Amino acid sequence: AVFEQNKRPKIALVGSGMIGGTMAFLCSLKELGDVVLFDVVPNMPMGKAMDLCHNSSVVDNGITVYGSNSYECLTNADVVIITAGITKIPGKWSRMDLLPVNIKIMREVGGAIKKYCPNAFIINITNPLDVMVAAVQEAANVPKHMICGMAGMLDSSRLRRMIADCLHVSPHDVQGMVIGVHGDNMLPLMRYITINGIPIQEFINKGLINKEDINNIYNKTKQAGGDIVRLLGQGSAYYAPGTSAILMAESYLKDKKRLFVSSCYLNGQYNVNNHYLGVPCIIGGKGIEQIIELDLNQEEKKLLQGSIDEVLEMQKAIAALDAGKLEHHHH
Amino acid sequence: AVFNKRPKIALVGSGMIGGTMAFLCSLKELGDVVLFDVVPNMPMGKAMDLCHNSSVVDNGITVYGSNSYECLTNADVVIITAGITKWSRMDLLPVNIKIMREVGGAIKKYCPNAFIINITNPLDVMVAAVQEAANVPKHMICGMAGMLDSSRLRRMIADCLHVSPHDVQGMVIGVHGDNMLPLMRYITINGIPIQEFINKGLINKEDINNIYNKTKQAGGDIVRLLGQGSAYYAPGTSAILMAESYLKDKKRLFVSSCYLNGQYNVNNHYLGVPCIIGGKGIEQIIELDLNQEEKKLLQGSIDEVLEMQKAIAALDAGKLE
Ligand SMILES: NC(=O)C1=CN([C@@H]2O[C@H](COP(=O)(O)OP(=O)(O)OC[C@H]3O[C@@H](n4cnc5c(N)ncnc54)[C@H](O)[C@@H]3O)[C@@H](O)[C@H]2O)C=CC1
Ligand SMILES: OC[C@H]1O[C@H](O)[C@H](O)[C@@H](O)[C@@H]1O
Ligand SMILES: OC[C@H]1O[C@H](O)[C@H](O)[C@@H](O)[C@@H]1O
Repeated sequence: AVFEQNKRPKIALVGSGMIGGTMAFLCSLKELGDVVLFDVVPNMPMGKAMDLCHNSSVVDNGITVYGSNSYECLTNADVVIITAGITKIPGKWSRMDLLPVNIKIMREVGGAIKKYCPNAFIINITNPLDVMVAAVQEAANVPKHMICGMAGMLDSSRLRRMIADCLHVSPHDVQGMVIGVHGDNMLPLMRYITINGIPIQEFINKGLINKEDINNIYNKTKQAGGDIVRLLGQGSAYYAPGTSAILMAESYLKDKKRLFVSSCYLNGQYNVNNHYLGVPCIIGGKGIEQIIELDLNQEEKKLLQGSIDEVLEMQKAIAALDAGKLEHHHH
Repeated sequence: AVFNKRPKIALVGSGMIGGTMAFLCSLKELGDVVLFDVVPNMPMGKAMDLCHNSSVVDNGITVYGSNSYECLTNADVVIITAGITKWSRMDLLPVNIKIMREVGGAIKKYCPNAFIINITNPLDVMVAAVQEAANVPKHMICGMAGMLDSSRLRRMIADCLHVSPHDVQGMVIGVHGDNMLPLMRYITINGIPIQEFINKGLINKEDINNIYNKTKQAGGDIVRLLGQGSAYYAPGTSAILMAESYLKDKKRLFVSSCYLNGQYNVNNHYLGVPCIIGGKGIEQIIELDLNQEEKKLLQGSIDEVLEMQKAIAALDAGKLE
């Protein structure tokens, strides 16, 4: 137990790499709560925590960030945000080349949650997002409404930024959603884009944006993650992903009831049967408080089935792995 | 050029500290940002991520990435983190001075009215190189280190006394290095001298001496724990708060490396000293009434500045050219 007892929320970051550090920085700056940076790399999270305790002093608050290499640091966590995983193959892009490895990490993490903080609200980030969140849930056995995956907020923010830059309006007033799988089949819902509730079609008809811009933004949204990977040279995005996850955690901690496209457990909704998918939901002090079911048209249902199939395809790969079908002995 | 009403902040160097400061500009809505670096592509990747971040937090702050010094055009503030870094590696200083003079030349050409903050050590050497090539007023350029060191001192006193860091005043002056001087006599708790807390038994002199040493050892402690790299969160935020004080004419007091013309018995060199940063740059340099022991300790930093200037001149004059 690292969290010294006090009034503040206790935020446990399982994974202290690029995104974990970003999120700890945000907690310090926002005075959101005390933080533990947990990692398997020895001492590295203690170095970042020390830097971030200094940062709190820079901005005149006493938020404490702890570093830990022990799962027992999860004791009394109110929120757990997971970025744990192996993210590069030794010797040398897809959100799936390391699934066999990271599925096992997700199950150690889930078991740690079950043991040390079974009542926490859990946000997963580790890719492939929609099946990794399920792996955590099964190992942790937390209620379905107390766990989700961060992806839609990030994908939606990229759609919204591009519309905003095109129209010269604040992103504050661009409503936009990307649903489905956090992957190649992600579905930017171009029909549901609004400018302060005004359908984007009205702006199309006025000549403020044209159908070519719309089509390019649809494509660029799906490509944004890979575009960032290519430019960075090493690793993937971490600023916008960390802030997206932290806003979701803040909505839970302060009962804001804000709406986030998040990977949620569905049984019935969206033609999804007992697995996760990026859909609009409401996050408040009771966890996932509402799942909103859009009135998608036939074309959109067709596109969304591409996302659902991508998730199902991944479930079967995981079934095969767990069943031992993909390996054999020397003999 | 890459840059309206918003302030424009140029970040020369797009490593972790540079990205941290760009992130702060997005979160605080402080101004539009350009991440400059000599590496291709990487600053554009970070800028793309940060443009998405602005939208995550519902604002339109724009971060650009560039490999051309022309991106400094119309910058209101320039924060420099460029340079090559690692016994003694003074052999790297000539190339870093070359880099600094390239930046200063770009400043002279593209944003001569900017307020300039340098983070790359040794600050007296590197700040001067920029200033001389840029030909900017001495009150419009400084180095960041004192704010970082002081924030570390303040944090440790705060943790010991169980009071908010908001209410711990503390300063670390001199040269950022093994001769930095935490002024333990000037520590106050909302203006109350720390000695009153010593006499009352709330903190003892063993605690004080330990904190004096830990403040000097903090940067290396972090390096040792990280394995890779060094601190960048508190350093980045320290620099941005100095830039914000200039941009909003806040007149906040920071220990910064300022050009001295006789204060602290220093002439024509930069040293970490308390100063006031406002809309006119370095508006005031505060001269502390240091006692005898403190001036003696401060002399270690002053000797370090002067010894380093001599060594640099020796290396340059030894070049076959
Ligand atoms: N929309 C989304 O969901 C997005 C997801 N991501 C994903 O987030 C994940 C993390 O990204 P980064 O932070 O950049 O990677 P990173 O490699 O910087 O950090 C991952 C950390 O997890 C640690 N780790 C490994 N096993 C662990 C365990 N059992 N417990 C705790 N920590 C453990 C590693 O030591 C490493 O420090 C990746 O899978 C990445 O693909 C990235 C961007 C967006
Ligand atoms: O991007 C071009 C088109 O692609 C998809 O089919 C979307 O449903 C449509 O709204 C979009 O305009
Ligand atoms: O500033 C003078 C300092 O000298 C030494 O470091 C002592 O440990 C410290 O207590 C004293 O204040």
